[PDB]
Amino acid sequence: QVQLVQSGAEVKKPGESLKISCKGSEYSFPNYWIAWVRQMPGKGLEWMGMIYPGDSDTRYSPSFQGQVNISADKSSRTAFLEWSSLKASDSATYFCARLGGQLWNSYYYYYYMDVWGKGTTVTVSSGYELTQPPSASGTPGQRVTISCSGSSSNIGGNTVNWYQQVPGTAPRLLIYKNNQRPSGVPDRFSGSKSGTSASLAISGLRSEDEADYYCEAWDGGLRGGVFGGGTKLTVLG
Repeated sequence: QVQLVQSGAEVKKPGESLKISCKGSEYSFPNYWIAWVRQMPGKGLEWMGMIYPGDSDTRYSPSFQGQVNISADKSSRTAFLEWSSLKASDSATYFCARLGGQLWNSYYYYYYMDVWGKGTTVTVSSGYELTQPPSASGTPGQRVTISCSGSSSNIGGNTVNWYQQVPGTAPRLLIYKNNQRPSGVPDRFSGSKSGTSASLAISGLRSEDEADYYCEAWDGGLRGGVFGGGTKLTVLG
């Protein structure tokens, strides 16, 4: 099975350099974009940038460009994220993720992150987002909708994806291209988009649905993905 293998946890002091890695296995490594995503402790997902390993084409979020370096070694099927000088504020979990669209297949290309690495935690110490409600809750069976509000440059002109993240684990693609479900995602999950807003509906909650949910869309002005702040879903009981 396809996987992205990330390097182990790091504990560093402010000022030190660090390079972390993400090795792609069981697919054609040169032919898919790989994204890096930051999650500060207790916070949401942030798009850092992405690289196309075939030619090392790198596209950064303006929030991260000049602060980190993304690179790739085709021969070892590995992508990297590197800092020359860490700050305490760099403490976070870093995920790599494959963009699952097939660029060569002749169909219009949509951005979505289909396979995620397990994350690498980095602890450094010396001793714009889409709008989502921060929480949702219901008893088992409760119909719950989670909203995502954006603007013309993202949701208005681009497709929306949804990711589910159970604490301590990697996000999982739930809905892509507004309303399409990957195999394995149950039919109680559905997505819709209208104007500059999008919605994830859970027709009736199950206990295993307790998780954080993130919407995401490409922003044409920023030339990268933008995540919503996340909705923590509690199932009451």
